Amino acid sequence: MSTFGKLFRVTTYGESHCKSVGCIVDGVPPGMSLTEADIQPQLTRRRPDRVEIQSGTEFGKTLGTPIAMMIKNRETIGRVASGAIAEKFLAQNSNVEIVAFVTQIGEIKMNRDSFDPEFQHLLNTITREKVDSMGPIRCPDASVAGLMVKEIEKYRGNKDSIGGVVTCVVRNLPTGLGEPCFDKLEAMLAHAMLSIPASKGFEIGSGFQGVSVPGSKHNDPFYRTKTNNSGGVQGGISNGENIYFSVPFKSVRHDPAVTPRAIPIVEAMTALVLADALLIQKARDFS
Amino acid sequence: MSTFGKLFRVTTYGESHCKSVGCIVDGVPPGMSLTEADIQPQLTRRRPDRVEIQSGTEFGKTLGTPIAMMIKNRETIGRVASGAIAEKFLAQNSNVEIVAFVTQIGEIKMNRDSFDPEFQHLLNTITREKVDSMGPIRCPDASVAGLMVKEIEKYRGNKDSIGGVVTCVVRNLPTGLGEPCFDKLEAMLAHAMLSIPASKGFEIGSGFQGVSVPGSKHNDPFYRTKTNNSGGVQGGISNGENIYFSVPFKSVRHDPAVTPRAIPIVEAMTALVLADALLIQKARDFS
Amino acid sequence: MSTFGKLFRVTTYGESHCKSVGCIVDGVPPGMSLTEADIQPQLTRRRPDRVEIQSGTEFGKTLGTPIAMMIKNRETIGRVASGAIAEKFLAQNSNVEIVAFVTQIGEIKMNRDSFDPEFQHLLNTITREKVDSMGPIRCPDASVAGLMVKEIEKYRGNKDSIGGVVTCVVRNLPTGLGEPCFDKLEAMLAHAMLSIPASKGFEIGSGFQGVSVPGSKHNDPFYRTKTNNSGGVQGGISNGENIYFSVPFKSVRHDPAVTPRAIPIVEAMTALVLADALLIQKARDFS
Amino acid sequence: MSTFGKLFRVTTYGESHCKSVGCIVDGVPPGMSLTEADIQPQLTRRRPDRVEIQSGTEFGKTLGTPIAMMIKNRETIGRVASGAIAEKFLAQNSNVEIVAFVTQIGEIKMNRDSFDPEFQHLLNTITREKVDSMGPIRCPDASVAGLMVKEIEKYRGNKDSIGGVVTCVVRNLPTGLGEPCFDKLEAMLAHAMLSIPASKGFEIGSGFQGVSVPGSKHNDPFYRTKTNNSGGVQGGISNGENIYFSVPFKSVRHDPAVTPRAIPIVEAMTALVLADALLIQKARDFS
Repeated sequence: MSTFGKLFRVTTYGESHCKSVGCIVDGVPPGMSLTEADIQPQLTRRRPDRVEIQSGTEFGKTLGTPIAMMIKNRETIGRVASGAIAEKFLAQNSNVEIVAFVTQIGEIKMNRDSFDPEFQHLLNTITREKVDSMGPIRCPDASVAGLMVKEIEKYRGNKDSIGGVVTCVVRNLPTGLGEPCFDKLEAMLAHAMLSIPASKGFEIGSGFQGVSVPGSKHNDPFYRTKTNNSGGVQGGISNGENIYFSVPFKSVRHDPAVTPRAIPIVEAMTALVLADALLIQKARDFS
Repeated sequence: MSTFGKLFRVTTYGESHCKSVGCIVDGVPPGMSLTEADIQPQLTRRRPDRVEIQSGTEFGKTLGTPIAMMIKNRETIGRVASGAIAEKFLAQNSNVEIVAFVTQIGEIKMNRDSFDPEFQHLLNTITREKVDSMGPIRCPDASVAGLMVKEIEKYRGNKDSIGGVVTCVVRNLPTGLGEPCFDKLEAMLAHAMLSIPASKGFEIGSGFQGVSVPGSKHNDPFYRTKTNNSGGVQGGISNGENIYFSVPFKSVRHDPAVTPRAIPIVEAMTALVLADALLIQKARDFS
Repeated sequence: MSTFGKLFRVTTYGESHCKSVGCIVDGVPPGMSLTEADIQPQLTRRRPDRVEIQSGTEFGKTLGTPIAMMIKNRETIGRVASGAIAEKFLAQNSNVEIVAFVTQIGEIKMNRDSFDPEFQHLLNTITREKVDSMGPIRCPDASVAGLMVKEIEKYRGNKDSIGGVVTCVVRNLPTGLGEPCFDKLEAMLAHAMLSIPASKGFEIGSGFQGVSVPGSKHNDPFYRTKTNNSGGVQGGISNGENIYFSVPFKSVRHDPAVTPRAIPIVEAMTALVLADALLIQKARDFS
Repeated sequence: MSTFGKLFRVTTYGESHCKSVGCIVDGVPPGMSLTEADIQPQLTRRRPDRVEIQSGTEFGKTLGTPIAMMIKNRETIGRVASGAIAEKFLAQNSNVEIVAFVTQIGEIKMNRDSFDPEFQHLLNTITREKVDSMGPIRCPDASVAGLMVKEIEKYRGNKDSIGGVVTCVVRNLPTGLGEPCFDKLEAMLAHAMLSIPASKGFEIGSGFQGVSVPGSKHNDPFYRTKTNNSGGVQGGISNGENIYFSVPFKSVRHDPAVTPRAIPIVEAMTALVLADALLIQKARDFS
């Protein structure tokens, strides 16, 4: 249905032609600074439309009760709005960084080979500000960014559309997140990503491409130190390495800016998943 | 944790070195024929080890209470065991057919282009019996099956391992299955598949490869009638077309038969997902 | 947290001093007539304050998507609002009748002995309209109603308050509702009732008072046909007899109209529980 | 269904005439000492029948994986077994004490008035060992215990049965447990207690009897310091005062030792609820 999460929960609402769209976020801890200004930046980024908090805060801080947010005039705004709260909760209680970006438009692919030190260096350093500095295409590889824009213009000229891939990295994630055997972190992430409109998949770490590479190269300490081929999970829980994953989107009514526009949704869904996982993990760290 | 499902539920248990492994299946309807013989075939297929029902049946039929199954001496047997029940429930109350098979070992790829009429014809006709007739490699494409076996033998010679992709088709699925906006059928499937040990991904329909193909070709009525490019879902619910999806597996302790051995787990997880979805859909078909 | 239900779900929001209060109702079937006028009657009854539907309907009918409702300026309105939807869903798909009423204020008790044919006759015939015809006290027993009003006035004179008991009957409930062993119908009802502010308990059927009566009298076919002593449940599922139960409320800031004002909340919570149970039961009636 | 709990979870199985009965307990923290000897005492107490741990431990300690327990030859053993784990988890991580006892058999009532200093003193001091020292009747009030035994013998002579009330106290509970607005601690407890076979109710603190007492006496600081009239909850969360509640049981096949035999089930259900609540509360204490 339209509730997501176990302890950090969002319930959404809203169709195209209705009075409002929004969500209710439940399980946010009391005492955290939160106003509309913490939420608008990511909502503005949905174009490479306002938001008022109805409840759950007082004098700029959260009460620990349900936080309803509404925007006047299905729709993914509630996801992005709720993810902005998750993101702040994670920034404070961890310095987690979540950055998504375009790695494919149509036939044009950024190299994102998990064994490639340059790709790894990009995962280590990329930031939202850098992603946005590229223009609306939001691909931080200048050897292909302009070819992607041209692909988009080829299809726009033909009154056609084409899909792409969004890749996301998460840094500074604590160890132990995820809940085997069925709610392993990668499974919670996949569930999240496949729910996004026009998503057709999910892969983590070495993914589909690493099927071509022998196990020895995935695991050996040198290949020149070993890369992050797991995408930050072992046995279904975070190992403190970077999480990275990719999601393909379909274009089709035509787009064809589906892919760059999907960055904040991917980021939001990631934050919701990681905020839930962090709460669940603190439940049993105590115990 | 180790419970999967909402209305058709399985809770599993078991490590490598413990007294037994098993599961409890909850939400099976009363009155269905079920004995150990309905469960053994798929468990035997885990090699290209017994099982006794502890509860939930009487005189060969289900009571509607929890069905505990145990096998003396984490482990995925409980998944396969519970999936055999799901599969029978779906066969009776639908004629659903679920068939998984190998489409990649290492560098060797079966063509599985969603726009290719031959691939579509294979999705329409493939059966378990045909999959198993190929040998342990379980790839029903003789142009590549023997090259896959040779890839496996190359890596076995090197005391190495290598991964692969399992592709799964579901036929005769009723319309309306899946629960938007967050428990869309493809999201329930992805969650299921990413929980399988050594899984690194999930894609449905046109997937990652269809990112290279314009929207016009995905959607036009002719390309020669339109193929199943969605993989059987629209707006997150089944449309009565074939469901098909693929999952990549890592090899690494080395294998390298991880991929063909994963077929029954993929089938089992698929059946659990579809049995749950079918129950949830009947809840509101009534209403 | 602030979500209630499994398949018929409500998530609520709202504190005393916030911009609005409301809820999101998820799992309502498509095609049912619903506008604000179906919701106002029960909300008006919270005094022995408006409501606008934000989403989930079109041209007076439900879409099957989340129905957000909001009232400008914790709070129990969202419960009552969502329960009005549940109630309509149950009236249509069953002719279920839910009627709550006051049976105790302070020291003044209406006789509600399960073995008493008059009490049983009242359970069989009582209606909301009859309950409200009594005045704000909402106790349909004139031998005690006026003594209850006088009790209230005694305590109001003393700038004090006092509690009471609300009793609720449900008629025409289909058989098979409830989900043993842990979500038995009486357990779902108890969970619901103990969540209401100022509730201190829950009892069904013969309850606390029937502890004094031997088993033979509970079960014998004559005592003059056997009464409904179970309160409509056997083995945790509805048996098609009347459901009846009682809830005590505390008075304390003072009231002392807590008890009569709680009638619509009790009715609403009952409807939410029974609408969920009915959906879950149809899930496996099919199967 | 037959799963109970959110983070501390038990799934049970077993009918009268099946191969075994048992449960799977999920969410127990790793590193805790646990063997069969921690579980047998409470199971023996089910008579005023063995148990083997199948999984989840190694070298006498918990692994953090699912703990399956089985007893060869519905049934409530799995509840009691799982509750023994919950109880140990709570004893270690809190010094919580849970003590249940008989307060009514048939017409014979122990005084349990919340305003009565003697009742309060008993809640403060009662222990299991003291409860069991009374004989199988398990009522620690000698002014009525022998009258209760005689009531039981009156009905046993008549080949009849009669019910009773079990009262339970919890001491040293940390503050903040429970999850408003719908999973308030008293609602989680009520849900738990109404699921026990033959349970017909639940009341906490002043309960049904305190409906007769004005609000001033419930709340005033002196009445001689104020008693615990809330039963240890305010706004649906624990306030660090003693929790106490009572549950009525029906006798009917006849018993009539249903009531004293129900003590360990009540204790077990209490422990499961409080272990879950404690985990959920630690989730957001962190945050």
